[PDB]
Amino acid sequence: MKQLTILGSTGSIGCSTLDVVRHNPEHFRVVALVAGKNVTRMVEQCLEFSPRYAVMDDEASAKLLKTMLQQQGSRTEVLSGQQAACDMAALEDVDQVMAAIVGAAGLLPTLAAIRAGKTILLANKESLVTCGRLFMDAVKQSKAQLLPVDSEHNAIFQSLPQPIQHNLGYADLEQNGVVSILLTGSGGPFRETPLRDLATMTPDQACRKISVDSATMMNKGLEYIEARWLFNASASQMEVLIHPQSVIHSMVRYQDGSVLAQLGEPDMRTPIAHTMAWPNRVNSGVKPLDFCKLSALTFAAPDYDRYPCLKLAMEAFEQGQAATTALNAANEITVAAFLAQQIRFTDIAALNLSVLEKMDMREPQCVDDVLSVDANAREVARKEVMRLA
Amino acid sequence: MKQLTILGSTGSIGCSTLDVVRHNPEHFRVVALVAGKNVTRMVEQCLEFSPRYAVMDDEASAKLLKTMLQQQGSRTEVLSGQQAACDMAALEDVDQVMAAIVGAAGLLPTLAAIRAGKTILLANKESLVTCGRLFMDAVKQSKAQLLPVDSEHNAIFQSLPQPIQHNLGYADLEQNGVVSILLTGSGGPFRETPLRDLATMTPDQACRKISVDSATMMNKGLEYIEARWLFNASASQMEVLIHPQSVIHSMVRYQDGSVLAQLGEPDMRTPIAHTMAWPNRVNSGVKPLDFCKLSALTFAAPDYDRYPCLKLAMEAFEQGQAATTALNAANEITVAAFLAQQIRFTDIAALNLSVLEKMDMREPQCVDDVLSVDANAREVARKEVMRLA
Ligand SMILES: [Mn+2]
Ligand SMILES: [Mn+2]
Repeated sequence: MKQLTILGSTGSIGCSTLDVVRHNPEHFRVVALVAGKNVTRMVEQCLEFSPRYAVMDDEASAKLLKTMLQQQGSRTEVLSGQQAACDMAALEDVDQVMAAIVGAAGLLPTLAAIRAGKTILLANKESLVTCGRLFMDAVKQSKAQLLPVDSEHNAIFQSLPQPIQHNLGYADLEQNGVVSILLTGSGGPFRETPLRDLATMTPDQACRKISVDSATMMNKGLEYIEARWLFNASASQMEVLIHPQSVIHSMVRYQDGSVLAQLGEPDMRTPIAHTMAWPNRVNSGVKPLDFCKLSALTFAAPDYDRYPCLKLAMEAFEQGQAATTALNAANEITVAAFLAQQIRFTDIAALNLSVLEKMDMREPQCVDDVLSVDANAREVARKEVMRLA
Repeated sequence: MKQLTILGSTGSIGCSTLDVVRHNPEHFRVVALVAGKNVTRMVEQCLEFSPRYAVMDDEASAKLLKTMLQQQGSRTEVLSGQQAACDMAALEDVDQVMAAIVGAAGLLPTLAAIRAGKTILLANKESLVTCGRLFMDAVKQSKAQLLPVDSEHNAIFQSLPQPIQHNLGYADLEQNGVVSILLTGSGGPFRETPLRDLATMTPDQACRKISVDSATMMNKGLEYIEARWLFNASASQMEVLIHPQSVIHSMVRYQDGSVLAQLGEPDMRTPIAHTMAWPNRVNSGVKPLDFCKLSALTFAAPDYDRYPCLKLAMEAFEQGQAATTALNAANEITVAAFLAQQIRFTDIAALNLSVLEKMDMREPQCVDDVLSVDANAREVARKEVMRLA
């Protein structure tokens, strides 16, 4: 009987996790739920799974949740604040922790789950994109089990040998027969748009932030960053492949020539159910892949002239966690700028390149150093967007 | 330092296994070589890998090999006969055994390796196609590690969970989260020939015996049989899929929706090296799969009106090892008949159905009962071919 804490339960990934707890009530039990300010959705979840705790961002949303829960007569105890979230991640009798809180908001709660040697269902990029160095040593020390929930990394994790699966981050690839890790991605919506035509792309031609990040492949680039930390891979042990149909979620290359892959439906309940049930399985409620109703599967090399954000993220990794924390930062600014129509689609990659260029800095050293480089690059971007409007 | 005995060393699978030992002389050592009557190739191998023993079919071939090896001054001790082979498979200090002898000739030497609790790199169909029940029980008792070497089964083995990998044949699929096993096959050369047109197919239109079994998919059917025994799967836990490109060698479906597959080049040195290095890896010398230079990947259900030998084999499994031993038997006769031009391509399927129909019998119970059913069906088939010429 696995007992868990879900960080960011009202979100997309949260509801899917609860849908897995819902279908396998025999193996899992929610002990604590942590959400943002969505009091409304939280009441429903607290009333169905009835955790011991519920945490909200502020006391305004907390007092209101206490009230609405009070009505329904729910024993669930309401708290709030980031510290309440960190306490929930470190709860004594809690086994797994869905680190689904995204942004800088999720760094300390995830980190506290880690330091407490919990089984971490890593469901956020900020963790390894900004504090990769810091987070991976924290895991080594507490021997906490990281299990990536994101489609691609989960795929790569299922396709890796068991000794690498139990010592995640601190396992040698080459030593275990792994030649490299094949990180795959759709290539985005403008995969086939002639280069000289990308400048004239609009927010409607890319239907939000995740959709633009897919079109520029900043998303893949950010996943190159995490994969490296997560799988202790070098730049030569990484491959980025364009697989438009996305049935294969990612693969792993071996010494003897074999290539192991994970395939399935886009449904997130699969990778989530995998990490939750690990080293076993449960039903997520996801549809069996119907290999008859599929599009032909194709692959191709990524053209860096078409995806500069990918090359930038790869070079940025080499430059240090200071550079990758700024890449993530500048990109949220620029993507949003392009989305509001202040800059051309092609300016996202070009302004990201600028922010990184027009910015010297020193490697972080704690969640705070990272938070500072973020707000710093956000400022160099917020200002660079203006030099264009 | 793994030490092995290769049964059928001069054959195709034998040379590749020796090529794997040749590139990884640090992990492997040949202790004994067993070949048919190809004295010529054996001398070369005995001279390169200098085993402690070399065995040949007859004394004629053996006295000749003692002479030629005598010339080159090889300390390799030459023996002969089947008993010698069984003794080579059971050698005390031998760790792995490449059961590469095919036909009835390889049933006892493989069985001897098993009874001795050795790690068996299974490289022959007869083993599980005829004596599935007997062999798997022998494994249970001896606790011998079966490692399939054939492309498809190896693929399915690499895609199964570790607890099923270490208890091969006596593991519960469903208990470990396995929904089913996806056995894939090209679909053969006449995959696209309109049905009413298959009767007029010629031996030159299917370029030998393996090529015809591919065209009729009696090969895939035979692989359905072995798979069931090898992975302890029920018919509902089996799926046969036409994958024309054959990059994916086979897959395994899981409870959460995940599908794990093994891809690579058609080279046999890959599965051979996987089983040899297991649970680790080694270089086989095989080319890394170039996902850029591939053909789009497609899949489809098999049409039983197009491949009756597949349905027959699936039905024959239900009918007992007496029926599968007869199917394998009768098909060697019909394929060869078709190959000599005594019958039409479509007659292989029909005469295989007949031999099985016009033949009642009782389940085997030892290697001999099987040899008997084999010889019995060969006679019902050898005679059925005549009723057409
Ligand atoms: Mn992803
Ligand atoms: Mn095969």
